[PDB]
Amino acid sequence: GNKLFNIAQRILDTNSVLLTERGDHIVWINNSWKFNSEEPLITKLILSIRHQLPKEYSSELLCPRKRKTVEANIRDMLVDSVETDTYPDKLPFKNGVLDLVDGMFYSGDDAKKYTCTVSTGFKFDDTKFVEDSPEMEELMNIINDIQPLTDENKKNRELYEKTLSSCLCGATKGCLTFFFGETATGKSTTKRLLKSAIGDLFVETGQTILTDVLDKGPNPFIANMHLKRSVFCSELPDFACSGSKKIRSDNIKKLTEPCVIGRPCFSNKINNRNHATIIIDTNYKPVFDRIDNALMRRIAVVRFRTHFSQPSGREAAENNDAYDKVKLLDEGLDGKIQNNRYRFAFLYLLVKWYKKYHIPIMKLYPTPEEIPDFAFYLK
Amino acid sequence: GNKLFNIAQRILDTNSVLLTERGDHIVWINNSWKFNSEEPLITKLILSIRHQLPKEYSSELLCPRKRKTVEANIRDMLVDSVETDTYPDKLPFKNGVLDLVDGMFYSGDDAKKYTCTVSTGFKFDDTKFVEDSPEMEELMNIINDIQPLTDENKKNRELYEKTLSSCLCGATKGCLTFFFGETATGKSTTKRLLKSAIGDLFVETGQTILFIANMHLKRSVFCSELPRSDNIKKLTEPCVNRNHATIIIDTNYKPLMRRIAVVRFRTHFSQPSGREAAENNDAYDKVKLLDEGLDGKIQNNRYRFAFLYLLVKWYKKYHIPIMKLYPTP
Amino acid sequence: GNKLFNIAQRILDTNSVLLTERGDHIVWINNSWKFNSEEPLITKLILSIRHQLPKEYSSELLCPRKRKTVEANIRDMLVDSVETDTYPDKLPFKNGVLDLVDGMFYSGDDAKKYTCTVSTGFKFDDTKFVEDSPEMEELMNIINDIQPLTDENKKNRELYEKTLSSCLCGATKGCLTFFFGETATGKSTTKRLLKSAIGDLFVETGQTILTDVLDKGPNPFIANMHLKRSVFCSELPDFACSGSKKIRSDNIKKLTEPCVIGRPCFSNKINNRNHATIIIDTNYKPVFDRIDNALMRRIAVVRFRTHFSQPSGREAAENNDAYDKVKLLDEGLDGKIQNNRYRFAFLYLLVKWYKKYHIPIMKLYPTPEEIPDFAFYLK
Amino acid sequence: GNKLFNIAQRILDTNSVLLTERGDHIVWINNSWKFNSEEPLITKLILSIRHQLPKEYSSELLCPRKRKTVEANIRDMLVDSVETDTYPDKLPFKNGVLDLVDGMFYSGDDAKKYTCTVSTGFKFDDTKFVEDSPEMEELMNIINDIQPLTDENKKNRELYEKTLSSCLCGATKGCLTFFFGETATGKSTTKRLLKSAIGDLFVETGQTILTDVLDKGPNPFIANMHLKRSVFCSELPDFACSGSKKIRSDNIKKLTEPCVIGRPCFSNKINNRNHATIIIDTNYKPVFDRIDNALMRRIAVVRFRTHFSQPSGREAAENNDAYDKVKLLDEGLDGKIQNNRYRFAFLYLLVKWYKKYHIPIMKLYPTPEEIPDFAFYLK
Amino acid sequence: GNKLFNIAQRILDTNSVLLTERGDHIVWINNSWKFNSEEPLITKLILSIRHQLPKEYSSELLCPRKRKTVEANIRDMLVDSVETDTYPDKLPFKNGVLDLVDGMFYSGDDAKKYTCTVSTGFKFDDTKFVEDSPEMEELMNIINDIQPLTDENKKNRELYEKTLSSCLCGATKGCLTFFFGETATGKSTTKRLLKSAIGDLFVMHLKRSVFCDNIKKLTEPCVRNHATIIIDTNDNALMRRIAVVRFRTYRFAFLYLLVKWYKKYHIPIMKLYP
Ligand SMILES: Nc1ncnc2c1ncn2[C@@H]1O[C@H](COP(=O)(O)OP(=O)(O)OP(=O)(O)O)[C@@H](O)[C@H]1O
Ligand SMILES: Nc1ncnc2c1ncn2[C@@H]1O[C@H](COP(=O)(O)OP(=O)(O)OP(=O)(O)O)[C@@H](O)[C@H]1O
Ligand SMILES: Nc1ncnc2c1ncn2[C@@H]1O[C@H](COP(=O)(O)OP(=O)(O)OP(=O)(O)O)[C@@H](O)[C@H]1O
Ligand SMILES: Nc1ncnc2c1ncn2[C@@H]1O[C@H](COP(=O)(O)OP(=O)(O)OP(=O)(O)O)[C@@H](O)[C@H]1O
Ligand SMILES: Nc1ncnc2c1ncn2[C@@H]1O[C@H](COP(=O)(O)OP(=O)(O)O)[C@@H](O)[C@H]1O
Ligand SMILES: [Mg+2]
Ligand SMILES: [Mg+2]
Ligand SMILES: [Mg+2]
Ligand SMILES: [Mg+2]
Repeated sequence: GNKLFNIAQRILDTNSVLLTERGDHIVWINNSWKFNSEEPLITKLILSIRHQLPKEYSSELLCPRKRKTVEANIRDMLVDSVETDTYPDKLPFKNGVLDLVDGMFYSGDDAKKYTCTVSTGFKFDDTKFVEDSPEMEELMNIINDIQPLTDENKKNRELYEKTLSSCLCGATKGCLTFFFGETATGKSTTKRLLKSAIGDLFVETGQTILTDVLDKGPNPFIANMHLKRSVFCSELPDFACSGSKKIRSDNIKKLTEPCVIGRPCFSNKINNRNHATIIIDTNYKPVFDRIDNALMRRIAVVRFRTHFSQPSGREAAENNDAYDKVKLLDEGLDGKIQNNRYRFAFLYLLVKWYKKYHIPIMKLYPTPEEIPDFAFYLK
Repeated sequence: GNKLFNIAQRILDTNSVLLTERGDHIVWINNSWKFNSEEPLITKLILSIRHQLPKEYSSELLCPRKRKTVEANIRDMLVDSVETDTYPDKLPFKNGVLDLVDGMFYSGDDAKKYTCTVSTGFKFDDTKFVEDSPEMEELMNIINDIQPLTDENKKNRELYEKTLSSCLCGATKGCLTFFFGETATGKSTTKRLLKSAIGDLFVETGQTILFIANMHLKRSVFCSELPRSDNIKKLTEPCVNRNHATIIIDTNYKPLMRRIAVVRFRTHFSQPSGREAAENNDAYDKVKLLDEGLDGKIQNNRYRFAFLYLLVKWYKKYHIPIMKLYPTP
Repeated sequence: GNKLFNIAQRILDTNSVLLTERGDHIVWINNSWKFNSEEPLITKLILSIRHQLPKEYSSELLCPRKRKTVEANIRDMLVDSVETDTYPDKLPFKNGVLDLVDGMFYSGDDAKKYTCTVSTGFKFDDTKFVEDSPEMEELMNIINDIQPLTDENKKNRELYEKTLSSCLCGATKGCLTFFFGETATGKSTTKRLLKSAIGDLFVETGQTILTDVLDKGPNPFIANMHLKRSVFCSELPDFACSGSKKIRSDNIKKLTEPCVIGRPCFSNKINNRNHATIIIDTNYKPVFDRIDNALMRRIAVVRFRTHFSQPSGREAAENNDAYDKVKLLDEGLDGKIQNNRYRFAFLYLLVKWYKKYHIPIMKLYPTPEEIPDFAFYLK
Repeated sequence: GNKLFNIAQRILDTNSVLLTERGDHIVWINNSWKFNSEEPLITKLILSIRHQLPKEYSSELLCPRKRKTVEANIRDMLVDSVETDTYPDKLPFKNGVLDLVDGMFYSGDDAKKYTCTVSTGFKFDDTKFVEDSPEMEELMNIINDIQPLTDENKKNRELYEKTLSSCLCGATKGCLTFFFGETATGKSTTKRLLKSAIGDLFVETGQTILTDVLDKGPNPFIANMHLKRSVFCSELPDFACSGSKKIRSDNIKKLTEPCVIGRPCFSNKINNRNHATIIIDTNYKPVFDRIDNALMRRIAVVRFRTHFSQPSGREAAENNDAYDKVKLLDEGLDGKIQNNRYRFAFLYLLVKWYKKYHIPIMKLYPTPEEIPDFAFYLK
Repeated sequence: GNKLFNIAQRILDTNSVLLTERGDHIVWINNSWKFNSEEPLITKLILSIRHQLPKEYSSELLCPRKRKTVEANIRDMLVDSVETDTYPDKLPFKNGVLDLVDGMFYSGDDAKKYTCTVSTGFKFDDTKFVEDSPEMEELMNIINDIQPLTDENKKNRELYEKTLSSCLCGATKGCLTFFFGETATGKSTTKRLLKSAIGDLFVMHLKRSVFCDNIKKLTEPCVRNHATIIIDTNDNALMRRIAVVRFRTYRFAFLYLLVKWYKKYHIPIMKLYP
């Protein structure tokens, strides 16, 4: 009858192409559900699936004139929407999906059932997600240095591990984490390690969403933070000075609900999924316009204490009261972070921490017995 | 005469395509009227209706270059506009239409008569719209926990009843409902339950209104995070876009007098650690242990059809003769 | 079986075309990776590679109707992304790549391995990169006039050399360098020499990035400093006047991060790589909103002392305390800089300085004692 | 092998089409490098060069469909970018290039070497560029009435000559000139004479470039003054009033740098070559925010003294100290300026002045002693 | 020659498509001059006029690729613009034009002559514009209740009648009218009755009634301003533009009485006293 239509029928039989409720056409090639709303990746798939059809159905796909007709057919046989990103406890890599509860790796058809559109962005090398390795040893030493495992720093350490490991599951976190710490303490190093670990599922935005009207006009910062598991926020200046705007109370509640509102540029989708762990890398005590019970149950704070300095300024940091330990700075560490030498080691550590506090359920608990004004509000 | 034109005339004979006064062409496929003013959904229909024309008129529709000629023809015959969404006592699902006065579910050609261009977005599973089911029991318990049926809170429960059941009719209401209450009282829980129930007929906007292009033919609009009297009057009018939705405001403090209704939340949910800190507070009348796993089984839509049946029974209790909302000064 | 497809397969074999994570299709023509998001530069490569295939596959390549079919076929085979600009110690010219650790010049296939998308913009002439030449002698005299090799000007000269030579490596710099100095001193001369030396890998922006929230709406100034290796910021108004806004302290923290957030116009990429050395051509001592140890470890200051003047006002400059030496102005010097007379000589000087302080590892230290308020804050 | 490709190769052999670093395909037709970055002017070339190819390659180019194939090919052989507007002592007319150092006119191939993208906009009539003509006599009378050749008005006349003549050279001038003078004195007359003389290479902007932040958002006033050789700025209001903001000094400092920073509408290029002589048609004494040494060496001023008035108000002008000689208003003069009666006469006068002060090296010197506050800052 | 050219010539012969000075291509289908410079409606007319041409010229209009050719020919054949809404005393209904000088109703080609772009929004039922109707009795009673016909309220009711009748003709009014009155009096009811009466042409270009230096910027021919401006509230150059009526205490019938009121004081000319 029509060969260019039977080809589309066969391609639709394998369920490689799907249409989501957002209007996009997610496509499954190279063991990853991919989407991009300026280029029809479907015409890629037609070529990639070419070596799966009968011989006479494959020699006709080597022509862009006959590979946009089949795309036109396929685009008119996708009438029903399919919901995506349902399973929260999955980590999607550019070549499969890893199950967190048991630490096994899926590939091919086994990874297709869990429709995870957003991926980490890098392949999952099997012979690096190991327990014993020199990189793992030095990473563990570095993490011990950043957060010492002492008795009075045990609750803080466990909260640090909980917050870091929470940036792996796609559930809607109900709390925001503050990263208060003084100069040269380890906040940015932890951020870079996390970014090299989880990859594409990690975005850092500005402080506009923290304190501004996140409703007027286009705001791509909210638009990019859709299905992103980890969100970081720098730009936390002191609010004790004149002219500095306080952190808006309603923004915290707006960022903690399971479907945030925000329109990108040249579009009208104002619904964005909220899988993000929102971490606010600050340097001073933050303040809010008003304090109420609607905020003391949404703030979690972890304190970084150990400091890294050169020997010249070593003696100037020993007497500081906000400082609990002065370690030696490593000038070459930041070089071997962007080189991704501690990528899979940190991934293994994060998975081990995840299957230690979030196995039954996931929930981040607030802890306001760490903010002075919140302490005043708590009698 | 002309095959590609007889095909278009036959497709227009079935009345599967109609032109709305808003300038958008509505499409009838999979037992639901859909529209999208950014794509020629019409070219979808011309393929689906392929199994309704004779064999010689069907093999010619497997060709995208020949499925835009007939689409152009169809677009050039739709001159007379036809009104849409005129029945207010109907609820459209992705696979049919449910009547509210009777509770009977219409599907197929019977669903085509009511031109409902909007829909909830999910298929109406038949063996879930039942009265007795464990999910219904636990949902009913949750609703009682949020709003107990005490002698003092009977009028408040009745007003909450009317307001929630009002999120089913396609007419224009004339009153704005507030959700004043303290923290951990169930406002967001009620919003999420209603999202699981009614689905797509649901939008939440910012505080600027107190965006507008999205509140067209929707049946429920909300605005949370409340930290203009003329806007209340501008919203309760039947042309803002058809204002067929009810407006609910999720606030925490105390925020024309004949257009505002307020329903209060008294129950407080807390962990055992902070239980004692809420017993002595006057803002709550009862404190119950917080359910950590309840939020998880909402996005799963475990209590979707249970709340839908509750809403239908709830509607056929106050709005059967007419629909109207009375302000509480 | 298909000539238009075999041509694309052969082109893909040579790895002349690659796809970057930024959605860009970089192209290898004339010993340089070129890219233009507004022009399918691929069709240039598709033509220029025409003298590499068999004769039957070459005469078919002289047709624009069959040269967009090959680019259509190629655009559906680039499914994976390739990371670009990873090697930090390389300098890309429009006809090759120069290795900094040895001074060797690489071209052809040896230049293809280091994927350096951004290049200087000019060819590398071999018979100019020499130590003995009149241009080199007069440039050395010029530089010794700008920064004399005295004993009190020894540390400043070394810091000046380090800062100037750092604008060759693609690493990230965590230190901002100011160019404080009085009028007619030679800041703009150094800027122009640097621009003539490195070419495209050099931009100058406004002072908004220093004192403004670079998040609100589009900000092309942040958007253009992507993979640039040197960024100058002139227009430093005196902040002692009323209504002048002080330098935003957190912008300094942002500019030293490995990746910055800023959106361009008519696009939606908020991730900009930061290879830039930020130099602030100022005329007065800068002030900030707040001073903290998180700022004093990011700032280094060089001093320009020698003054250039006409003989009419020479006596009025001898008694000034802001100049340690008065030299005779050269009217024609500003002419033979835009003529690129001192281009390869300054490039040789920069390379010679680079293989003197940045060979083991690159790092720019701060000099907090050179600022009055900073000097107050240590004690 | 392919006629449509050999035609493009032959066209590229004559170097009639070039690719600029700004992304524009400059075209060489009618002895003028023309470009327009909204319509591909190349096609005009493809037709105009039609009478230079063999006959078999000529009658074919009469079809618009063919000329899109040749243009599509030519767009694909231009990889090497070219620099433009390098020679400063050349004046480009719509039909050639005039050499300023000899007063000799070039047209044709010898005019192609100096790649000058911007032209005056009118043909150069050879039989008007003469010493003796009635128009020359009346223009000389007009100019001697505007600036009399007295002994006390000799330096001012020379500075007026130098400032006017500097609007012919393509180098970057480093000084700002004012046209201070009272009412009905001859400032707009000089502006209109200059506009009729140099034509396109002359723009007039507002005071935004002088007293405003030319960095926030789009600002076309800085995008039009790219490669323009003269920029007039009238409407300098009295700053003695309330709310009137002073002239920004850093604006002056940026207006005299080789490339100025400013973005246009619907584009992203920020750098524009500053070949402009900046003249401010002021009416009152200007004041700035802060006064320093960096502002002394960028400010020059000429004073207009002769007053033109009707005989009715002639008596009221004799006793005024702001005027040194009262002439009679010529009502018909303004009419015979927009008719370009004194176009080539003033062009010859400007060239004669150019070969009197700018032959060895072109430089604009300041006059800081002609302003009261500046004189106060002077010692 | 060309069939596709003679078709365009015939279509322009009937004067169905016209070009306006605003850059629009008004088109004539369903007995209404409907225009929209966002949707090229012209193609529809090429099909609509399809059953008016010879069959040889009509059987080639069943092709979209040969109906953008006729549209192209027509589009570059309309060189001279036309002006619209030149007859103030007309009322455009979706099925014709109602003359206001006498009250006769027109439809079709004779309705095509009046180039009115903005219609009332509803069709004109022929067997409702009658004097005797129970709904007309009810509306008359409602009007009497709102504005009693007393002697002390005769000037007030006369000015009320004139102000209401002004919102029927398309000329340029030059007097603002006030509705100063207390709550629960019937001003909003009057507005609703007026909106049901005249429909689309009551809401600000080509509109005939508006509800609410400005008093001068709202009383000049071009802002075109065809609307009587009335504000629903609770220098010598200013007194000559303000008229006040005080409030103290059924669509086609309302149109009928409006027409009768109009043909009582504005038959020679229209002008509203302050
Ligand atoms: N375990 C470690 N051992 C040695 N050096 C370390 C270790 N962890 C981090 N460092 C180094 O110590 C320095 C700490 O800088 P870091 O970016 O963590 O500070 P910060 O808290 O972000 O500072 P700022 O307040 O200025 O933002 C870096 O150079 C980092 O590479
Ligand atoms: N019937 C119930 N029984 C037990 N727990 C419940 C019940 N209803 C709700 N909860 C729990 O109580 C929690 C309180 O959150 P809730 O949705 O009431 O917040 P909210 O009113 O929006 O808060 P805020 O005022 O701080 O913005 C819910 O998240 C849910 O887990
Ligand atoms: N070594 C040198 N020998 C002679 N002349 C020099 C030398 N170095 C610079 N000059 C000249 O001295 C002047 C220095 O001014 P320059 O243009 O470099 O700006 P600057 O000193 O930063 O000015 P300002 O601070 O006032 O903006 C220029 O005219 C330059 O040509
Ligand atoms: N040499 C001359 N002889 C006679 N009349 C002249 C001569 N030069 C100029 N004029 C005339 O004198 C008048 C002066 O007008 P002009 O444009 O010079 O004023 P202006 O300085 O721009 O004005 P203002 O400062 O009042 O705004 C004009 O009518 C001009 O034509
Ligand atoms: N004369 C009347 N006839 C019928 N209904 C009336 C009359 N006067 C007032 N009403 C009723 O009063 C209600 C409110 O009147 P309203 O329009 O608010 O008065 P006002 O114009 O002073 O605001 C209306 O719904 C209307 O039905
Ligand atoms: Mg940091
Ligand atoms: Mg809430
Ligand atoms: Mg300078
Ligand atoms: Mg003037």
